[PDB]
Amino acid sequence: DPAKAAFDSLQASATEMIGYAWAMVVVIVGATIGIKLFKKFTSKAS
Amino acid sequence: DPAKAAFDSLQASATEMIGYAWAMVVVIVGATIGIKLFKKFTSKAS
Repeated sequence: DPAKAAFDSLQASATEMIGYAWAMVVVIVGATIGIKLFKKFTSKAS
Repeated sequence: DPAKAAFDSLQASATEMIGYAWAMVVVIVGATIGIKLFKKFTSKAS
């Protein structure tokens, strides 16, 4: 009874945090791959 | 015996009292174990 409510609130907080994490990852990985492709295509085009 | 009546009343009181004590212990122990398990499972799940 008091414990069910507690667990429910914890799960909700964790769901929001996973949401923020996905947002950050996208921006960092975007940059990394961007730079990689730039270096690659510039050199092949000569 | 002058004392026979006295002993019977003691017997009766003791029976009732044992009854009350069992009720209290259940409630206290319920709480204690409840809190313990909450702390344990929350941390393992995280």
